Amino acid sequence: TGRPEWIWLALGTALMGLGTLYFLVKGMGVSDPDAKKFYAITTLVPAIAFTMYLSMLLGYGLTMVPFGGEQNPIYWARYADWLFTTPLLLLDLALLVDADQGTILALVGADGIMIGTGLVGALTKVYSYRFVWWAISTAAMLYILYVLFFGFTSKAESMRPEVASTFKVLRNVTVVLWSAYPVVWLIGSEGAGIVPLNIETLLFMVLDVSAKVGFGLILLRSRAIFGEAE
Ligand SMILES: CCCCCCCC/C=C\CCCCCCCC(=O)OC[C@H](O)CO
Repeated sequence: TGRPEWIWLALGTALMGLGTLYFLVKGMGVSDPDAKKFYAITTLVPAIAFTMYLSMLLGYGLTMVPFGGEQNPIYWARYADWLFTTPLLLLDLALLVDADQGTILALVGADGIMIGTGLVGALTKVYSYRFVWWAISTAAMLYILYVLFFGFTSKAESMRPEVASTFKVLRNVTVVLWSAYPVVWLIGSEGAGIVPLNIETLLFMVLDVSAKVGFGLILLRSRAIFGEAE
């Protein structure tokens, strides 16, 4: 409670934990193999985020990085979370549209580059270089968003209508929410430092819960997750 952002870390921990438990109960008894994949991916996402939020709440996922002549508090646990949860969210989208394996690898690999370069930027001690890493990570994000809109055209013709509808909604949610992350980083404690860490932490909490639990609720309530069966 010594760090003002503790309240948002505590709320994030609670919301990710509750979301995990809700998806775990909702997925009980699901037998359809396709739906099992979506429940597994989508429950694993807030479960991982729960552990990383808790690690930030308890102080383990925080480190001090010297730059700008200050000791800057950097929550590195965010990147350990996103390293696994962001490819999993992309996998949800890719499986919906029955993406080619090559497209899945392009997405997951670009996503690993996005998170890894974000982590390097977050830990870099030379201030100006932090924004070089931010730019590379943003380029990887833009590549991901490009694929989400322009890499699935060969699947549109054979796509079930409920699949197309649910994918379109989830893709829109993804572009809007994922785009905000580089802005928050750029203006917050990692970047230019014009928004204080407590407000940056609130912003990431709202984004994370929306991108994980909100996304998850939209997906797991849809009939698109079930194979077409009589
Ligand atoms: C000037 C420096 C230029 C280099 C900057 C690179 C650093 C990372 C930036 C963006 C990630 C690019 C992601 C690379 C993944 C591309 C995979 C691919 O090409 O997939 C095509 C295939 O058809 C499947 O759809």
